[PDB]
Amino acid sequence: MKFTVEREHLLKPLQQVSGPLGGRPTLPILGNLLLQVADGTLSLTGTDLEMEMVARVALVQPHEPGATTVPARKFFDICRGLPEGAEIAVQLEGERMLVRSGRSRFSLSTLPAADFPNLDDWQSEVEFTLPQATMKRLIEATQFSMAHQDVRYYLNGMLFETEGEELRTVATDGHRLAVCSMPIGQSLPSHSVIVPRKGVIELMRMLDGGDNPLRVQIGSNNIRAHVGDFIFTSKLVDGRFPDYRRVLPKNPDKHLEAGCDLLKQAFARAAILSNEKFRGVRLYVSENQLKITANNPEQEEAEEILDVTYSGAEMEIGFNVSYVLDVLNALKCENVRMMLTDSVSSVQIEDAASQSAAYVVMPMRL
Amino acid sequence: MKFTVEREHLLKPLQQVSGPLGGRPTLPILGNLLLQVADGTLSLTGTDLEMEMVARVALVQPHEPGATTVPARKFFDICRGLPEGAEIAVQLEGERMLVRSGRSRFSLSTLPAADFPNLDDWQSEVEFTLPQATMKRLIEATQFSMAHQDVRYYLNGMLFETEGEELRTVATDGHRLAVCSMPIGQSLPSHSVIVPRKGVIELMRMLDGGDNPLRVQIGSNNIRAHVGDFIFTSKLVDGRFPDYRRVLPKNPDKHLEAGCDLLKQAFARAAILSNEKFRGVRLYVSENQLKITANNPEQEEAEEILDVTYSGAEMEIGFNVSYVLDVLNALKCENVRMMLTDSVSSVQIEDAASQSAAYVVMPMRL
Ligand SMILES: CCOc1cc(C[C@H]2SC(=S)N(CC(=O)O)C2=O)c(Br)c(Br)c1O
Ligand SMILES: CCOc1cc(C[C@H]2SC(=S)N(CC(=O)O)C2=O)c(Br)c(Br)c1O
Repeated sequence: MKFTVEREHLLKPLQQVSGPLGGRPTLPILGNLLLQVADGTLSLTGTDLEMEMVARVALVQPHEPGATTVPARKFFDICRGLPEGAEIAVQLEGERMLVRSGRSRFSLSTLPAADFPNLDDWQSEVEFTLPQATMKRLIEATQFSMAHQDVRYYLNGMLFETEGEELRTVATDGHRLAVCSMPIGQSLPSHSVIVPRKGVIELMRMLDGGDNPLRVQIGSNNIRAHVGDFIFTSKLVDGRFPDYRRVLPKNPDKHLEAGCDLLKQAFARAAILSNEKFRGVRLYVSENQLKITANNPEQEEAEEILDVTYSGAEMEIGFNVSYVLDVLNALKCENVRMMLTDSVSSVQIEDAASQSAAYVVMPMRL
Repeated sequence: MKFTVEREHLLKPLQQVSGPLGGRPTLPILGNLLLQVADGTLSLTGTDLEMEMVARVALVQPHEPGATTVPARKFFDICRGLPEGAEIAVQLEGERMLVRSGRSRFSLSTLPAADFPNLDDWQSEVEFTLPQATMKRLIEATQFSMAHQDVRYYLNGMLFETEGEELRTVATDGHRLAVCSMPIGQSLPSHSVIVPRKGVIELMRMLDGGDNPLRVQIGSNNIRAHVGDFIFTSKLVDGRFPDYRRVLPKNPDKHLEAGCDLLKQAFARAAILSNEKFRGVRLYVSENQLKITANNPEQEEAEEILDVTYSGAEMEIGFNVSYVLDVLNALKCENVRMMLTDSVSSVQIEDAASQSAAYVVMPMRL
């Protein structure tokens, strides 16, 4: 195996394939990157067994086929450490991989490429393409609502659902939920899968914000995403997701509208004096006015009064303020709409000018 | 106690006095800020018993004398969280302090001002003024060489020494030393004190950069720095700090000069393959050439060859590469000079064009 490539041509690829790592590398080989030269292309692969990232780099300079694996972080750091514009010559010599550039020489240990975890092939059942910007919007709109390491393991990820020509994402931890739908101009079969939390993060990281479109393939137990010369594959969570449609409040009779910035700031200040652990705050809605209060075990209290658009009956309701702030932070719009029912029902929050995303938060009793 | 002031006038002061406070210290009182209204001035004080920060704010609007203490972080967050241009009205009420602005209202818990830790009075023995920029340079030039939780408590701090018309800082952890001297245009007595690590951090944090002069007063067991309307006071560390004069090599005969960036990047790349805990690298000096090598337990190897200016005898010597990189990272000059004597003695590193600072690093066995 032999190849020579410009440092700048390796940086992005190396950065993208090092992602699968980071976790607890009980197995040494998982700390390595698989390098394969074949048909005039260098392929770099990183994996943690649950997912893998593959990057292909065209070789415009002399090369020889072969494969091996080397310590990921060390190889990446060596390449990044070389000067801008450096030509990196790599050759496999026995049980070591040599990296030479200018008057800098490195000899790295290797592990057989034949021993590198090889994720089995699978068949895609659903496929579609969409702008990177659309995937970014879908994940960013709901990611914060995923559970971390909940016993309800199927919540430690994000639902990706296809229906008609829409692609939708849903995330929930059982107490608050986020859903975002976007039409992608392609007839799709009705299908739903859950992508693991780490997979969602990796998918988001692969979007450079360029024009390169994203091609997605979903199988029975895996999902693959193609962007430019990068291919990310992840196992899917083997479980079923909650009925989010039932979560969305039937027909709320109360409607409140207010500036997103003013509302966020009011809740943020009030939160300061809320219980550090349970974070409860109370809302008092009345004719065109909202009063937010909060108190803690130290008997400290905060009160915010804001002008809002509301003409329904007066009502009081409590909420975990962190859940509310998470939603307002996710909504980068001018005005927000809160749809209420009563003090013992959840609230649905949306951008007042768009129904593309909806947030539902359970109320807190007190 | 009562006062009304523009939010803008409270921002910097609150930030400065909240610094000496950490994540809710052992004693509850230390988590509070002391507020005092007297003679048309609002004074804010924060302390951790070891050091104290006092900020004064002129009160132009109507006020009433008095004192109390309130949760530091909460009061700061409330003020910072209010909108730009907000006016903040504060008044003491029973066991609570009320903060009002617009239609935002807060009631904070209090602790008697009479219980707030009060640093004992002391007498200044050494006094001088100097530009903030000079103090910043003195600290930044040596801070990285201070010890970290060493049992030789005196090494965990920074020596501040006055001699002639110069102020000098010295820092060492017993393995490497850093010394920097700067002229301040004033005749001073020969004196030296040790400022605690935390005190050094706090001192640096109070320096913004403005032409606002820094006034320093040093006592037998205290140091005070006054900048604008901010006064910082800290206890000193009682111990015998080592003499840098006896550490600096005497007429070292082997001088090597090289570009700082090139030398730094060479050591940085070699370091990747050095022992992870011991970090040893070997230097081979010869006519206008430097070779740096590194190897680790798994026999991985790095070699860097650089052109340098050197006409001394050939020699090999080892060093902890982290110590070398720390020095090269602290210097922001174009060229560096390394001065050596033999294989079992320390190296002195300095800006080839300035003797304002000097660094000494102990050698490392093969
Ligand atoms: C009045 C009910 O209100 C809410 C209910 C849920 C989710 C629950 S209900 C339910 S049945 N299952 C199991 C399922 O669907 O498999 C759930 O997980 C959420 Br998240 C929110 Br936010 C609600 O406001
Ligand atoms: C001939 C002496 O040479 C050096 C001495 C030091 C100072 C250290 S060693 C040591 S014992 N103590 C006292 C202590 O035990 O705290 C120190 O402070 C340094 Br850093 C360097 Br680099 C030297 O080359």
